[PDB]
Amino acid sequence: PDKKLRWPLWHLFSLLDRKLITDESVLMDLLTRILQVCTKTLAVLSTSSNGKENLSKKFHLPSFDEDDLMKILSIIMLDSCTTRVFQQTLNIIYNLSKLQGCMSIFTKHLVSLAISIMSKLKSALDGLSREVGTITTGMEINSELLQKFTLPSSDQAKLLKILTTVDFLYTHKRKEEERNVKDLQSLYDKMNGGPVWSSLSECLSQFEKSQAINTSATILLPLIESLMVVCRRSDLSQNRNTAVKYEDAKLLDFSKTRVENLFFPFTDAHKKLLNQMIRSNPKLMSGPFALLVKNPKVLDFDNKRYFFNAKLKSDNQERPKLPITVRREQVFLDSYRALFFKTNDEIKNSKLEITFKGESGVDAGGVTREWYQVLSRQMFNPDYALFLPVPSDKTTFHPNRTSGINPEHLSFFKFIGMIIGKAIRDQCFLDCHFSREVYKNILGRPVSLKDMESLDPDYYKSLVWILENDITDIIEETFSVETDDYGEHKVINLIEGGKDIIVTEANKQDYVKKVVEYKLQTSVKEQMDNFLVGFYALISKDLITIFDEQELELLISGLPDIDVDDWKNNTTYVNYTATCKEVSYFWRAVRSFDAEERAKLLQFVTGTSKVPLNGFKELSGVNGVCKFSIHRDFGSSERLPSSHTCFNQLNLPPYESYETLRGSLLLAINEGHEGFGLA
Repeated sequence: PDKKLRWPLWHLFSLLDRKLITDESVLMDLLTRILQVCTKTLAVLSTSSNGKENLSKKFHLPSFDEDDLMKILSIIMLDSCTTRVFQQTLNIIYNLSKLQGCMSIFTKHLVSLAISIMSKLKSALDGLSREVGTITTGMEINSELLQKFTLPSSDQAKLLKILTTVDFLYTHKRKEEERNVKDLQSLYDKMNGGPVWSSLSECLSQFEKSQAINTSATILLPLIESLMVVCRRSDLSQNRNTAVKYEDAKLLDFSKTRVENLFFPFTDAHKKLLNQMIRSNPKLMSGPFALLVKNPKVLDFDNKRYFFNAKLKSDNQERPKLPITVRREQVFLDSYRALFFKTNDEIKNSKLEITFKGESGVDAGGVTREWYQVLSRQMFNPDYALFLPVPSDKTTFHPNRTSGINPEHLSFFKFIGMIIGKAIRDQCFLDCHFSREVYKNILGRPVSLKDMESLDPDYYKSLVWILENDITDIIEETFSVETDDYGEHKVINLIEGGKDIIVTEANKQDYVKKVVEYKLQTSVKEQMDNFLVGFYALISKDLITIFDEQELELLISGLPDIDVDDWKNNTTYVNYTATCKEVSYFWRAVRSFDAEERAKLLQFVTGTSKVPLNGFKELSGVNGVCKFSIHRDFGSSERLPSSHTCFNQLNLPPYESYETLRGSLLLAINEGHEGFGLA
């Protein structure tokens, strides 16, 4: 019969495979529009007719063969689909899927297409990535090689559409939890893949080592989208955990690496090029690269601040007012009582209508710029015990467990809690410092262990011997941490049986981490949380996670500056000649090193900012004066260096030459958490 006369529908399908047609949008668009209706009901009808099925015997609901299914999606790889044809071909395929006996055919055809297509790429990609950095700077590239990447009738767009539709089939509607992400991995795995991904790394790192008039590293934009589509749902979370050692070599073997260990190992060897694409087209964070947000480590500081700015709240309508008449001698309390509840939600929408006592409008408006600075200077208010100047050093302020004495400290925290956000709400650089532990209370992170050594040797010395050498249950040291409560020093049971349970070789980490947590978390932290409550109220926790505990300081205090000569001369060497000749090349590269690169380094050995003045010979820490002295320590000679801001101990395991020490120091400064922190 051929079904041509026994079913009207097949007539239309017979159109699809006619060269005379399918070279136009309207014809394809209109035919797809028509098919959108029958298939919509066709899927509904049979699926909706279980017991009262008296309609299939009337219309003869067709049966779908091999060529009944392949024909619908044979055009998704055609040279005519626009961004209207696809948006309906996808819906056609989805609606048709619900009919029995199709999903297997769909998947088999899709993987066949994938294997068919991902073989011309490598035959061509090798051609391109072998050209970059092979002629000169100032020359051009034979368009024919680029002619295969530029036209919308390329191959990449197909390699993106195919994966898009696979996801949509296994994504659209249904339940994400009900999904079966596991098998999704296999389908791409069944695809040959591999070489294409691995052969791409030799093209996305071939622009950082050359220059060209064409340059334009955006040509390989399509793929990179797909390479993120593959990882879009795999885990992209908790797989980043690595570090341990500094590799100091690329290699980039990407044969298979399954499809869940392809995300984080990739995107690291290529960080310079990736970063220098957002700063040229900042709109590339709401689409193609939208996923990178879940990899904070891979985004430098500058792009992060901008991406934070535009998204922040650019939807308001000016600020009505803020009639506050502080006399400039009370400030803090006058505002704590005058701002009462100035539309907390829209409290941001209030300009500072403040004059010192009788002054006028000069040097433009917003002269309160200094008002905040003096506020910060007056925020500490040494008379009040709301904080402590970090007994370890006056340069910073401390949670000050004795902050509960102040009768009305509660409302005060919210004021400064939201006021600090106001400076963040604007572009200000008020000076403030609270040391790493205080910052970590904001960003979701547990307390650190090594901080005790430098933050407060007192209790670390109580455990300095313990955790090594003498940690053999020789001492008892019943569990639970010493408790100060302005009275009876009753050691409060950390665990349910802290007093009864001893800190044996088994109860090591729990007791140690909770004792450390008690100092930094069981303190006025609850009262200081009031400072966070307003800050959290003003800005959501998710809105700040893009940064880390280390860079929140730089957000608060303007990017600090630093010279070279003072740090070059005001130095000290212990069993060392200031270097092995390796720090020397880094000593020169410090000028090459970015201010952020330099600035972060100071935080590693001090963690306070606030350039000490006097030429770095003024190193007032715990002893009032210090001089950071490099130490050899006869460590592993390849392990990452270390230091202690208590006295700027500093360290340098003997390295060899360029690359090794350079990147080791780079990682150390970028290490932040999991190094001198939690670890």
